Amino acid sequence: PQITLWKRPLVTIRICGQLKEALLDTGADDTVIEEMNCPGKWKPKMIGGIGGFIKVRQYDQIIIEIAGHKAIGTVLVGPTPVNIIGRNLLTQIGATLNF
Amino acid sequence: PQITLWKRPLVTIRICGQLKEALLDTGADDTVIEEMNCPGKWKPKMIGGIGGFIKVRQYDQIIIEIAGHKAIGTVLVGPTPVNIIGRNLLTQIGATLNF
Ligand SMILES: CC(C)CN(C[C@@H](O)[C@H](Cc1ccccc1)NC(=O)O[C@H]1CO[C@H]2OCC[C@H]21)S(=O)(=O)c1ccc(N)cc1
Repeated sequence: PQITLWKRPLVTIRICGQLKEALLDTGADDTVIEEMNCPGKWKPKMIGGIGGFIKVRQYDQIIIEIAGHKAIGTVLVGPTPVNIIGRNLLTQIGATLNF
Repeated sequence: PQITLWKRPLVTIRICGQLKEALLDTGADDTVIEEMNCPGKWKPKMIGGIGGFIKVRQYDQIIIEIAGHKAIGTVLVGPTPVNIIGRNLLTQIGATLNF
């Protein structure tokens, strides 16, 4: 599909058996998902943005379906205000920026 | 161009006569540029991102060239980690996400 940018580019995702809305985010290196009590091994990470850093849990090889497109990779879980699909999974679903 | 997302979507911008590097950021509502001298009046605003809120100077109707494409609109100037071109200007240069 083609997504214009008049509004936030939000899509439905499925992760850890849950449906969520998430932002397709070309400005995020990594994918960050709002706090959820998920299983699996993880490593502590800190990620920085506008305002400073938040502490997150890094899970590897997490399967996510993004707008019907399957992806598998690193998902960071923590107190983000919005669910963010970053470049690590955008590349896997064939997403480009065009102008 | 069509821009794939294996690398950060960094482009050269010209703002207030100065060349800068900026990130094309579909997850940003607003364009936020690092502290710099900008001519004219501005108003104090705050904006929030992943780590909390910062104070910025809002400059309106700023002419900015983005990867060779002209925009004129709002630029927030403040202590952002990265120069970000947000949707308020991505829409002006005809940028869409595609997959
Ligand atoms: C600042 C960017 C270089 C990086 N970020 C992605 C960015 O797209 C966030 C994504 C975002 C969006 C909303 C809330 C938090 C983070 N947007 C953002 O800070 O935009 C601000 C400027 O315009 C406003 O519109 C939305 C918030 C404001 S980030 O959220 O901090 C970020 C940093 C690291 C990773 N792995 C993932 C995301």
